[PDB]
Amino acid sequence: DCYHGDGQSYRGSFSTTVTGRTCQSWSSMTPHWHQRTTEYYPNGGLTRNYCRNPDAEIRPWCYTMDPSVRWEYCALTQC
Ligand SMILES: O=C(O)c1ccc2c(c1)CCNC2
Ligand SMILES: [Cl-]
Ligand SMILES: [Cl-]
Repeated sequence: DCYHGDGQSYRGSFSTTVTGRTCQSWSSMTPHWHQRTTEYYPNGGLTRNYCRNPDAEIRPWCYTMDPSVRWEYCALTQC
């Protein structure tokens, strides 16, 4: 799947970064503590560890399960 524009409306299930890393679940503060949660982004579709763009980034992204890599853009292409 691909995203349109900045991907703020992307609701797919892709969960892999541009370096092949697995996205961290949005509801998790582990390994990375953060504030991109449904509490603060109720319209963001912050579901499981799905690639999302809740904060008007240029493209969908996620926190990563690698403790040494906080966040990355997802390996999704623009439509
Ligand atoms: O972890 C953070 O403080 C943080 C800050 C800014 C941005 C992200 C994460 C994700 C991408 N959008 C900008
Ligand atoms: Cl989209
Ligand atoms: Cl920001």
